[PDB]
Amino acid sequence: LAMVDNLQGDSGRGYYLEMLIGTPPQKLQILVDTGSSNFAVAGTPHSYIDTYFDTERSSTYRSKGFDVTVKYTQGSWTGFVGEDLVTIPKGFNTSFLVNIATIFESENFFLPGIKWNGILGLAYATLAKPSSSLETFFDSLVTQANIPNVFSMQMCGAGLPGTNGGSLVLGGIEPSLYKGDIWYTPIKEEWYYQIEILKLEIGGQSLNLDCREYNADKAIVDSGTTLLRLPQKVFDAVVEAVARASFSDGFWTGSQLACWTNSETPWSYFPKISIYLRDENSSRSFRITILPQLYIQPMLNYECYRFGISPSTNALVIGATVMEGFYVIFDRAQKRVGFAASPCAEIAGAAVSEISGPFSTASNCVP
Ligand SMILES: CCC[C@H](O)[C@H](NC[C@@H]1Cc2cccc(c2)CCCCc2cc(cc(N(CCC)S(C)(=O)=O)c2)C(=O)N1)C(=O)NCC(C)C
Repeated sequence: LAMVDNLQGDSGRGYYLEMLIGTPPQKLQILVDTGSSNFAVAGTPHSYIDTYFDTERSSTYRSKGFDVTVKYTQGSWTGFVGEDLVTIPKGFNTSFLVNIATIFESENFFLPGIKWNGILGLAYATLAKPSSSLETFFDSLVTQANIPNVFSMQMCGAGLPGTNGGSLVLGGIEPSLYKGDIWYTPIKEEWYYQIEILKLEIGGQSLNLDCREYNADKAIVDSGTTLLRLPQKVFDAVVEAVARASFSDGFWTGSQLACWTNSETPWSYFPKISIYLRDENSSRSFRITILPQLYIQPMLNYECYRFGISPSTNALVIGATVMEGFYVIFDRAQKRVGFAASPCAEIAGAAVSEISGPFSTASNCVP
């Protein structure tokens, strides 16, 4: 469809989509975020962003009468909850009527180097603010364009933070954006896009951790989270395993980069990490494997990288760094998350991620 390469960005600061808003249309760039389910834009100005949304100059704007605050793991913001007409040049050409928040105060939400100026929440209504009545952007498109309740991403920016992008397909799958077969894990709770992680295998070496700690609170697919966050002590074990292949110092914690003359690639010094996820039938499972290329992030005859895994307190987040390796399908209608190899996820024309299945299975791992 026309929806291919409608995204643009990297894993460092995010992937965004060009949207037209209001009457007449204001050209905004909207971060795509499967970790939240609120659609919001910058209603007043700010320094890292270069364009904002002017509600005065949109006659099709209407205010709903209340403000709302949204707090994320990174930053927060408060905005008027209006609604307005939105048009996505790529794929639709039609105007849609959607709730929208215009942000008039943001704390640590607009970071340096962002090229976007709003956020689009593609998660379930459960996470909407101030409640579940605010109808998500994507829920409106389903109900208004009688498209299927399905979207699918492809992020090809597996290089280094001009930035090549990817595709956001609304209404289903674009089969030129993957190769091979698709493995579907079910959605364990239709709030975040929570899935059931069965195992972690660090370079052939299963983790000693209990299966239950991987889904300690939730294990989610979050296009808004840059990295692969892990529950703290899961991270620790993971860190030791990777370290053992070579505790509590700067690179792992991200306060230092490691730099190599451009010729040497450190990736072979690291191990492939495998996430084993449950297939749609209990008995089976499968694994998505990101190689060192994805988690050793490069941020010219030398290159300077960072360890691309950070520790979380409650949740395990499959951020965009893990999602860049694959084509991700968010099938909300059959409550599943689909994974497949992504052709554009190929540095030097070699595969940077792999997907393999099936496998034999604890009884339940979600507490
Ligand atoms: C799982 C719970 C929610 C999930 O976290 C979800 N993640 C998506 C958010 C969205 C967001 C907001 C502001 C700025 C960004 C994006 C920029 C992306 C790049 C930096 C980044 C972002 C997040 C998160 C990180 N990282 C964690 C550090 C705080 S990191 C460095 O990649 O590991 C970096 C993050 O939380 N993005 C969330 O935060 N909140 C959802 C509720 C409000 C509904």
